[PDB]
Amino acid sequence: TLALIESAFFVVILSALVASLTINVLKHHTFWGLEVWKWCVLVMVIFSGMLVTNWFMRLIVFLIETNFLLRRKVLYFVHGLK
Repeated sequence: TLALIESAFFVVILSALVASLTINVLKHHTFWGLEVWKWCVLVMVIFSGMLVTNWFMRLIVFLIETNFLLRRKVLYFVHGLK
C-alpha cells in the first residue's frame, strides 16, 4: 500500500527525469538559481536511491543465500545490520 505508492512516485520521478533529459524544452525553465530539470533529477535521485538501496539489500541477501559460505555468525550479523 504505502510502499507501492512510494514505488509509483519514484517511477514517475524517473520517467519525468528521463523526459527532461530527452526534451530540452523543460531545461529552459530554472528556479532557485538552478535549472528545474536539475531539481527534478535530484528528487528522482533521492527516491530511486531509496528504491535501489532496498533492491540492493534484497539482492545481497539473495546472493549470500546462494553463496557457499554458511557461517551462522555471518548470517546473524547480516540479518542484524541489513
